Amino acid sequence: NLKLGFLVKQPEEPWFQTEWKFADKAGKDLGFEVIKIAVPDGEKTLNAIDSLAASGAKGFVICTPDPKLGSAIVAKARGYDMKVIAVDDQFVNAKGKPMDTVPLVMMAATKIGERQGQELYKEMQKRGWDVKESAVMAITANELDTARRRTTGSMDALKAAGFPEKQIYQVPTKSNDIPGAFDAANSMLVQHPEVKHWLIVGMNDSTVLGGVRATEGQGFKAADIIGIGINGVDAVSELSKAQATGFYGSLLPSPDVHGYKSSEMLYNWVAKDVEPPKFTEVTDVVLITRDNFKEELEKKGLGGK
Ligand SMILES: O[C@@H]1[C@@H](O)[C@@H](O)CO[C@H]1O
Repeated sequence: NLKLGFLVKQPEEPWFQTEWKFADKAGKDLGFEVIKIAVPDGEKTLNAIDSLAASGAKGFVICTPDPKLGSAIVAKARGYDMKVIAVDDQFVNAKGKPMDTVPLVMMAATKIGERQGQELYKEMQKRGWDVKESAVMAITANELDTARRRTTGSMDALKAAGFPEKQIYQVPTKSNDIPGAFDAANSMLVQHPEVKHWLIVGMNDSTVLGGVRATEGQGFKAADIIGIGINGVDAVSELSKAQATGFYGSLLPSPDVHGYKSSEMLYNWVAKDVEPPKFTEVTDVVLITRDNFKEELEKKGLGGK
């Protein structure tokens, strides 16, 4: 009967696959169908709205490939009498200011990046690294606010704990994936032969994974690297390997809550003109490592090694 879309920029990430799964659960519970579409670029984004219109959908949840497409997405949706909810990446206008009137569901990005920095520091302490030969590699995607809030929160936490500001090195990545992060990390590694141990800061698991893979290629053993990702579900293949690596763990937020809650809220809005809150910040987070990832995922209903 009722058709609602769930559009995501990166279907290759377990993070979005999970949102899709829980959106389906919400459809089952409330009685609506979820049209799952990948929107990796702006063109596909706009064409997908047209497809949704053709299928008769009344609204959609979207994680845009580009926050700057916000105006256009809103324009096309108003044109088809569709309600829109943003999940994870906030829409911004042309000047980069947030489109506050579009309901948003997202993680507490600043708080989670601060936790990442706290946990990096703690593990560094446990390994007893001499600060003098250690450094932080921050792989940033500053044009994406949610990404920026995580890496800045993480760097601020490290500086608050006493990590030397001058030994915090930032390098921008061209893509939010392993290859982009790899490339960025490699260029930074060869510039710092004096560093014997590295803390890798990145907004999500893929970003940290690319950083870790680059350190391996420059001869660092796992004991000299500490990378803590963000997303959790995206690090299960790494945490499942026989051997420990420089990727120590990941902060697991709630993609399950994001998929179900944004879908539910869309539904209520469409079916009963029940207006969603403008901002829903989910604060859940748990650190998953090789030692507790299975238990923790099972514990969250994301069952499977
Ligand atoms: O791209 C990231 C995704 O990996 C997840 O962390 C949610 O926020 C998005 O910006």
